[PDB]
Amino acid sequence: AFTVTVPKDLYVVEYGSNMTIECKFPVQLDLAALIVYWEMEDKNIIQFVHGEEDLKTQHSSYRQRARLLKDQLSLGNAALQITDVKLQDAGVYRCMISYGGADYKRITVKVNAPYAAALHEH
Amino acid sequence: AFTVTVPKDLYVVEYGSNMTIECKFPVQLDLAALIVYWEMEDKNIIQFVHGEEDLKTQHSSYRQRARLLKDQLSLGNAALQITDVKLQDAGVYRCMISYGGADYKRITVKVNAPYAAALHEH
Repeated sequence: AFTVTVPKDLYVVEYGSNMTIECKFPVQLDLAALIVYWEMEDKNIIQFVHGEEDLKTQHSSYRQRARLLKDQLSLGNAALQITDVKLQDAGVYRCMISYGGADYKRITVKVNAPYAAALHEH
Repeated sequence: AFTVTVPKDLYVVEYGSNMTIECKFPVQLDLAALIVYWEMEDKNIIQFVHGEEDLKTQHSSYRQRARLLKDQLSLGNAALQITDVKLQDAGVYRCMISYGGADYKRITVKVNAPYAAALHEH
């Protein structure tokens, strides 16, 4: 059965940093058979369908900050890079991968920030 | 955990008939959070992403014959209707559903046909 794995399911990062969170899936890669869908608490981050990124329902809090590392896909690695991490990025992410089957995993992200930074986003 | 279920995982149909095969997923439905991806033995049938059907990598053997019944989605039912069933439609279908998680199921389809009909497609 198709299984998605997460070697690391807890990330603790500082606000303003860049972070790359990863889900592994078994793989030469056939982009025509692949869907990668990253989401966090009902906010869509990445929809990648047959080699094309669809931003149509990406949540505005992630606009211009979220990237799927496409070169990693050929390694069986769905790697989501978030730049300039916000307080609002803390939470549980789900990677939903379809590739001859479908599975998902949950990744917890914590963001540390001083009071003034958390107040910026309050 | 998000689970996709198949009440019926074996369909036996006659060539030239219409058949509707179904996968259930737990659900008001948020089309913005949903992906339905139907495939059969490396042939893409349906990709339905945030309420829009993407035919870009649909396999040519299913062109004009495959429909996702959208009204069933609000019931937690991914229903794939194949019209004018061909011999080539026999095989194992996978429904890969992403909706706050992701899961899949396998459905076996057998197609009965007389010799002349199988010869048409040989």
